[PDB]
Amino acid sequence: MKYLPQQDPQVFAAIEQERKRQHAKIELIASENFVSRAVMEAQGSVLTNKYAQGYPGRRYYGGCEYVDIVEELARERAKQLFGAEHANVQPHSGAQANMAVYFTVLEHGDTVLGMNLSHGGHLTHGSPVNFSGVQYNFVAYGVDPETHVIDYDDVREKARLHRPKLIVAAASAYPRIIDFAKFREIADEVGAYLMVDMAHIAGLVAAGLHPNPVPYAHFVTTTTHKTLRGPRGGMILCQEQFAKQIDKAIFPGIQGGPLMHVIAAKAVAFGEALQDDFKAYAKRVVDNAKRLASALQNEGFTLVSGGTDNHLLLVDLRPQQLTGKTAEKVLDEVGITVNKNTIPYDPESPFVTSGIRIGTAAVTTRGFGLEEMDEIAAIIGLVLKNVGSEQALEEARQRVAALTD
Amino acid sequence: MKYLPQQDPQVFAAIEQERKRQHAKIELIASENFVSRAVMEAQGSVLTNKYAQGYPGRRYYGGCEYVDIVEELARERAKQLFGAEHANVQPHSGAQANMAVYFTVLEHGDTVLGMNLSHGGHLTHGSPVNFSGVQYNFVAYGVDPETHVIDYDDVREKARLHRPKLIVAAASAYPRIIDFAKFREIADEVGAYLMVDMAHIAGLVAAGLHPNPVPYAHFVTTTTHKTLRGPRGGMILCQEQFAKQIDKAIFPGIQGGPLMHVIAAKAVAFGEALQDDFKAYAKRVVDNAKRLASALQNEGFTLVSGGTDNHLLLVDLRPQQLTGKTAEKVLDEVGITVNKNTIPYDPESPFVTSGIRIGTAAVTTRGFGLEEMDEIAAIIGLVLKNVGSEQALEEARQRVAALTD
Repeated sequence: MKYLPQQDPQVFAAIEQERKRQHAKIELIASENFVSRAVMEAQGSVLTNKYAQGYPGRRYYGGCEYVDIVEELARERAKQLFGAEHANVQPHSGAQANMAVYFTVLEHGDTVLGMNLSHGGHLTHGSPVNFSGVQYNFVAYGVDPETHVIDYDDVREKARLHRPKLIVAAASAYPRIIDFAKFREIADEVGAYLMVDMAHIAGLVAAGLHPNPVPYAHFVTTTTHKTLRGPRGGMILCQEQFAKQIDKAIFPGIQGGPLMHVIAAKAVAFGEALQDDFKAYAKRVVDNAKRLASALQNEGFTLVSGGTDNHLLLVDLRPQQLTGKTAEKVLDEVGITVNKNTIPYDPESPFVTSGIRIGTAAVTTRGFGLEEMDEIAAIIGLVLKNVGSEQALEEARQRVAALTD
Repeated sequence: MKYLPQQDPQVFAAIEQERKRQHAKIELIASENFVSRAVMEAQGSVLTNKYAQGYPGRRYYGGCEYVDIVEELARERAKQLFGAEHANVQPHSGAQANMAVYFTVLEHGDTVLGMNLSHGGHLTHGSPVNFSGVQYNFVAYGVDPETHVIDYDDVREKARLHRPKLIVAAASAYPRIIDFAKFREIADEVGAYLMVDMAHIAGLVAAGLHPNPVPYAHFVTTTTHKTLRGPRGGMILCQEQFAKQIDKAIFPGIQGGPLMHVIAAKAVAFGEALQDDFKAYAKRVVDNAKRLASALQNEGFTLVSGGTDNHLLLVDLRPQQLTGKTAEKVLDEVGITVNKNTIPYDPESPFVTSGIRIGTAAVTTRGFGLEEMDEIAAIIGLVLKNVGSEQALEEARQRVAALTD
């Protein structure tokens, strides 16, 4: 940076602290990643100056010829990536992408069936303190109490009982592959739309490492950050038959001016995801997660579902008589960033929890491989088995520093 | 830029086109501005990498110590700027800032009273194709047919008839000062909350050039772009008694993760607005708008309300037998960017209109003064009085180029 250090010392010092923090810590938050310098440059561009309400070639302001090229680049690259008939790259966030789909097909008070929030469903999939649970009548399907895999018979029974207008599949804390074909079969039986929120797994889908929901779902929503490794924002994919209605939901329905600089950053991230090396990256993400799961099991930890098919894993800490909250706090002390996370059938509140959620996308981006996975598992074992030993925590601190340099 | 040109030639070329466009054109879109290099640097920072759901010191992810400093800088600088008891700097946009206020105090189907959209009210103030008009029962107050000033007796009568839970004041195309004391007096008479959407006038309020709605309104919403000259985003100000509820509406109510890099950019823009030279800038904005209004009247144009108290003016093109659509198109041909805009009691549809909206914030930022105002008015006169003369349009084109260099 050149101008910020002089203009705003206070903001610059805090940003610099954050930059140094990102390098020093082992980032295991499953939704986090590190974007390229190209992505950041696009977000730091003059495109923030441009009002471009509407859509490419159908804008409500003149002078949009060049931001149109940008938005179309993002939409066409998204369509290449996922095989979608239509893309909307304007959602400000995952929240707004979901909001717009609901706005498209639901009336106030309609019934929606989503994944149980305590079993891995997202806040925007019916939390009673979120617009989703306030605006619509959400019902939940669950995972098997033993396997922690989505119980597809439960999805079906809930769908047949409650007759939802819309079924939502996908999750913020589900470590196994989701069967979209089965979700669509159930949707079809009850005459519901199917929405897939692939936010967490979108980069894996792009790399052919998770089945693609696009052929099975009426609407696919996603964040552009997470495994897709793009800027913070949302996106909607859908078949051509819903394109006009989806675009109208985003604008003039729920948003106004899009963030054209962020959309530029989306296009860049999509360009990166189209490359062969992104495919290799995403495979390393999944390989690393499997290795980390296996290594944690070697340390004596129990994992929700017994492992992972994707980028993320959930440690069930009940055997260690630890809460997620305690584990999160002590790992923070040694420079490992995780989050407490409810496990299926958690006896604890969501503010305490019996689990921690871990993902490999961010460490993989930094170049961590299988050997680093073994060491991270070993450090987690050292810490969680010795929560009262400051000597053990200091050894952990040094081993973390050795990994990040 | 260093990395984008190599990584993504297609995106870079389009951004470069847009950068050159911004320099070459005379930008008179009333909602547009040019942010500083410091603001853009903050938006192009590593802060995009950080999930920070929740609030400073009350986050749902570890490692937020430094983004907390950033968010608090933004909130405290906002409170200094506007004298507000509480600020929420997380809204993704003006749309979301408004959405969250509605979510805070309204139930589905509640009555809201806002400014007539055709008289200057915004889309999010009750458009039947926007979430506002779909979710709530919007009624409208109007401006006087002669003066084009808000008819405060009409605000009162509509409020007493319809008994709204909430009254909205402020506009996207109102060229006069709004009387917030009178809005609050009417709100009080009927037991309604008062929301002021100061998006357009926020920089003028910050500079003491427009009366401050904060002392009169329960909630004040704004965009951070426009006259405030910040990054694209939203903000909510309110008294301490609504702080907890407003924060809960933004999250977990209507959003998820905030854009921490944009919030950094907000802090920077607020730092700039606190400086003496921003006050001088904002006065030049208003001076330039008054000069431009006067110069346009000298050219024979009729202005809605007979002039302006702020950054913006509306040309009533009926005397010239031109639509806003025709005027917008022909001005585009010579490199002047305006938008068609409905005028009060417009006989034309909002897709055609009888007006153009013009603001001085962007040209003022580029250093345009009173002499430049006279010349812009002279060029507009030359073009609009000679719509069928390619020779006149070419002379206009050359005079525009002379202004931008």
